[PDB]
Amino acid sequence: IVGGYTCGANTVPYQVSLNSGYHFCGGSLINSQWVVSAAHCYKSGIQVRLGEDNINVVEGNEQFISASKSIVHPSYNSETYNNDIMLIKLKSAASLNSRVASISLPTSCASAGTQCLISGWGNTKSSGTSYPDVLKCLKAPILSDSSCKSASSFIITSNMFCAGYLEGGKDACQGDSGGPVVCSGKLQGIVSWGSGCAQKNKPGIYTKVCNYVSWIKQTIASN
Ligand SMILES: N=C(N)c1ccc(C[C@@H]2CCCC[C@@H](Cc3ccc(C(=N)N)cc3)C2=O)cc1
Ligand SMILES: [Ca+2]
Repeated sequence: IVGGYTCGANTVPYQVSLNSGYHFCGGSLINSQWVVSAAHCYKSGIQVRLGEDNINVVEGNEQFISASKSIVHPSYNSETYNNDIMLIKLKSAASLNSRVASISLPTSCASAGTQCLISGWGNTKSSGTSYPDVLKCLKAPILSDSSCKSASSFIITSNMFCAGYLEGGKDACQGDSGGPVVCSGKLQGIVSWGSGCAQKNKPGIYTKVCNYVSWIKQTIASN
């Protein structure tokens, strides 16, 4: 997260860190047994880390639980990032508490201008590299598709939205991948892609979760 702020320990209790010996992606807890992340975060050997703030220090509220199954969206395309979404089932149910909590799925989509909270342990620099150890947060509005497309020349689909600031300085970044965009209490986005971070006319691109709620619900019910 570039140009954000330190969230405060466990103030985003649905945020998880996916760990394969090191943090490599974010994710969102959606019930005690399931996490939602980006399909581009797919790999084997995922341990889900819940209740984290400092990912390098055991602070006392963590739960580490291995993934039993990962399900990449049936139509994920790794070239275009269309349908950039994946479910991860936990080997054992998380113990839900004030620091480990699920986030509600949308009942409808969010509209341009709605403010959202984006969070993660990704790079905090627009130039070069610095990785934080504590969770970072950013408030950012959804942008209209038309303004996003004209400003950036990005090719996006109806399954993506843009959020952030066209002037630059505030954005998600590498390492935030797979993490939450929460708007008005609902998980509307997943950190998906972009160009650089916090660059002018290059806003963040997010998977449009409202389009996938039916798939999420049916997949969880059947697995
Ligand atoms: N055409 C595409 N769909 C496309 C373009 C570039 C990339 C690679 C890169 C690098 C590889 C890791 C995935 C992803 C990480 C990322 C996340 C957020 C932001 C941001 N909000 N500024 C930037 C980058 C990315 O966009 C992937 C997909
Ligand atoms: Ca920790």
